[PDB]
Amino acid sequence: ITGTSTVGVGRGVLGDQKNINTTYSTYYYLQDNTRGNGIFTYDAKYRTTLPGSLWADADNQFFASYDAPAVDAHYYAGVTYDYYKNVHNRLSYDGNNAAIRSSVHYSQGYNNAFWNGSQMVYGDGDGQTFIPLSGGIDVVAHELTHAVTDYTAGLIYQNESGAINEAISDIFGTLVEFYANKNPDWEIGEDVYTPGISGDSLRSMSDPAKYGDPDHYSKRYTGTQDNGGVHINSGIINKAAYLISQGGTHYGVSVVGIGRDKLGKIFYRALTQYLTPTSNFSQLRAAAVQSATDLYGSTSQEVASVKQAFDAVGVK
Ligand SMILES: O=C(O)C[C@H](NC(=O)OCc1ccccc1)C(=O)O
Ligand SMILES: [Ca+2]
Ligand SMILES: [Ca+2]
Ligand SMILES: [Ca+2]
Ligand SMILES: [Ca+2]
Ligand SMILES: [Zn+2]
Repeated sequence: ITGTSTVGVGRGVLGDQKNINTTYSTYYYLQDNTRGNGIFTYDAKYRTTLPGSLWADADNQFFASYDAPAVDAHYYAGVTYDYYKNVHNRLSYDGNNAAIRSSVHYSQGYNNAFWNGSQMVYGDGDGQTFIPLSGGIDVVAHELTHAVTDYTAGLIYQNESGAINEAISDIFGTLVEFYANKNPDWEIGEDVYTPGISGDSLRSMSDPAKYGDPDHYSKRYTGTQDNGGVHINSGIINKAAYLISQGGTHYGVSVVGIGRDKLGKIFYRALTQYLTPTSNFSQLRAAAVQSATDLYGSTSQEVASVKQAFDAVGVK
């Protein structure tokens, strides 16, 4: 809508207070005019019709329990936007400042979040497996990164291409979490997963096997579940990314870590320049190697660590 840009205040899913960019026109709306063509957050009102209604509030204060997932969806979409802009010189997911839209309160007891081709969507969870999923910064960035991938490499959502797609979303979700510096880690979804269990998460990048996911190519899932294991075989690539950044010795192969900024630059370049819709793990290795070469030179430590990391997870 047309209106006046202002700043509201509210509480997120985890009870933290934060300011949010809003728009005033009779009501205060969750519409952030300060980033690209705008960031818009909607209420799906426990239904499955999308997007639902643009979030409207009477007093620009968002402290109701019902407000919390909208606050976080709105705020963390903003943070993710800032990450891609400030760190990668990318303007929104399409690179031309496309409007970012999110709906919360999707369905009832819905233990999921997704990117539907046009917008982000967050369930409230059932209160046992998940609390509202927009409460996790890595979750929000993971979803927005699907949009980025769709508009760039266009990796199809099956088999190894699909698993790369997932890993890219896990990689950048994590890098956004570190960028915001709010209890950052190499785990996925820990902030909103299983409120009755501390210390766990949906996935681990540092040790995927912790939650049943493969950390080596030899252990890859070859069946037909999960579109050929896109959420499973992503562990192989996640582990590789972790190793590139942090270093370590994995199945006897040692890797010198080059840090997360360089990890981000190498993978962002691979994603936006060399990956294709049907790229497999081997092609990803080649793309990451070419990216690191482009950025740091053929004989660099960066290139050598990329190679070591893929070697470590058995990807040639
Ligand atoms: O497969 C899909 O498209 C939906 C799936 N969604 C999903 O797993 O929701 C929970 C969650 C999301 C990100 C990080 C941790 C937990 C996905 O985005 O991969
Ligand atoms: Ca209010
Ligand atoms: Ca964390
Ligand atoms: Ca995390
Ligand atoms: Ca938990
Ligand atoms: Zn995903």
